[PDB]
Amino acid sequence: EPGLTCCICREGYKFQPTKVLGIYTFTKRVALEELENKPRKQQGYSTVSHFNIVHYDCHLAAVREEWESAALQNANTKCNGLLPVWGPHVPESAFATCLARHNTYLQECTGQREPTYQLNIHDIKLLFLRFAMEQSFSADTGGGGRESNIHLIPYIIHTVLYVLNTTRATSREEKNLQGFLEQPKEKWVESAFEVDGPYYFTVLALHILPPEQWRATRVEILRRLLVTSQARAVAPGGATRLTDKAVKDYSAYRSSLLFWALVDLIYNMFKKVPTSNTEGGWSCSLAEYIRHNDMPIYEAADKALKTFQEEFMPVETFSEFLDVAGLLSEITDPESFLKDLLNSVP
Ligand SMILES: [Zn+2]
Repeated sequence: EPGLTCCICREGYKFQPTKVLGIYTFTKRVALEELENKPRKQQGYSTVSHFNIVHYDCHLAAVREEWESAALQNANTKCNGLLPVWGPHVPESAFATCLARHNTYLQECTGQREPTYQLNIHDIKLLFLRFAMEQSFSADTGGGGRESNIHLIPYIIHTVLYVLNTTRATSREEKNLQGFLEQPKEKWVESAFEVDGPYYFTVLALHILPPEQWRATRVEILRRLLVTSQARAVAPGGATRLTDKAVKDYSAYRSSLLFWALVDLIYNMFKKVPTSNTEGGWSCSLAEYIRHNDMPIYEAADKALKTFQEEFMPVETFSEFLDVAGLLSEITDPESFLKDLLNSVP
């Protein structure tokens, strides 16, 4: 079996083309936005994974839901969910059933009302932020790292895309995203402390903008992340104006730039993905690509993590970031770009 295989029965799509495969996950309730300027922060959830894979049928048979039992097939690391993937010959009714099962798993471990695609987008955002903040992937589960969790990312994306496409919500979110991009500069500092802020809308863009539109938008996203980092560094308690517009130590911007880098690297994984199909645009064509390309995606994710770890993480200055990011032909002088951008904010 060249592709994803169930660790219980050792079979995948070659011998079981219609059996749903799933990824063991561990999810916990967290604040959506730690910088939210409110004593009661809006709650969501953050998922991690060791990227251990089982059939939904095989897991449910061994249960005879009991996650103490499942941990033994999960390399002795904690799990409380089973994120389904949608194989090319798996019937949609079987996938949808297992996705409903996973949403029940998510409710039971997060005290959530209902897992929405918006909360799943925040989940991806929080996962990206764990890469970018160099926070532990294994402290709660006992095992897992950047390697296992980079491989989870395409499959959480697919669950967002599946719901976006089945409920016909993409065009609405395209308008929401354009609304964010059209916010005047007098709004940027406030957006830095909102739940649905630049980090959220960047992850939303990955789900609905094709690679060329990301190319035409990524520098403006970079501006939004740089201003967001400035406001959060100088006024962690919240602000509406940028009182301190002076360039700070690179630590002020480091995590936001790693966040940008990870998004850019995932777009690079999907660089040649068809941009429309019979059913819709990017949100549809990317979902179809993910269903059919487990192994090419596995290869591209390892390469993306290699670039992230070997090139972006050692970056120490904004000029070095632009070099590694391949942005120097679009941003001539890093020093002037950052200084002028921050001074431009009210
Ligand atoms: Zn199996």
